[PDB]
Amino acid sequence: SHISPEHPMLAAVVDDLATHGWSQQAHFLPADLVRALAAECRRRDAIQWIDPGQAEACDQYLAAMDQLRLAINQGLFLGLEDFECHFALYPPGAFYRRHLDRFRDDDRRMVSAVLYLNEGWQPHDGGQLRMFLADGVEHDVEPVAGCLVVFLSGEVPHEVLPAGRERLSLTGWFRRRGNDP
Ligand SMILES: O=C(O)CNC(=O)C(=O)O
Ligand SMILES: [Mn+2]
Repeated sequence: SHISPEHPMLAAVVDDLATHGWSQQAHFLPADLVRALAAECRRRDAIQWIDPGQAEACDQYLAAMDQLRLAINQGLFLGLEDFECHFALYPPGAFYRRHLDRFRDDDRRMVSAVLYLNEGWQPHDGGQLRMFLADGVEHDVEPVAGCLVVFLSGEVPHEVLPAGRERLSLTGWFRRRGNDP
């Protein structure tokens, strides 16, 4: 597909990355597309990297993230060559311990981006992404449908607290070429 879904202005995501190292955007994509992505997530659960030509919903997600790639390059000069992503479905009780996405070891992943897909999430459900920001500040993100979180991979440690219900997301990374051919 060649359709490009509606999304809020990317300039704000880029300014946030520059100023704070991270950005969060509610309703990043229209609700019908987010639901279609939730559906594809469940379909795949029943690593499958996502590429154009696999499903309509995914094609539209990639088109938007490609726009975000070009916007990031423009504003922050990162030389990002591509975006890789895949679905993730955490069973109730699953958690992800504190970690950094990019090690100090040349890792090509420069910027992380997670799109959440869960309708009707409540705080009793847990499952927040917890981000460890500068100055010892912590920030929880509830994995609410349509919510996009973007951050610098080498900079923001983060974890996922266990949820009481299936937790759906689309997780990815913008990458540089890197020094190894
Ligand atoms: O799903 C989330 O919110 C967090 N995901 C990750 O930290 C990851 O896949 O590396
Ligand atoms: Mn991570």
